[PDB]
Amino acid sequence: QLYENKPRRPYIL
Repeated sequence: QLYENKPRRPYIL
């Protein structure tokens, strides 16, 4: 399975 992974980094902590 080909999927585009991108991490969600939180800005307030």
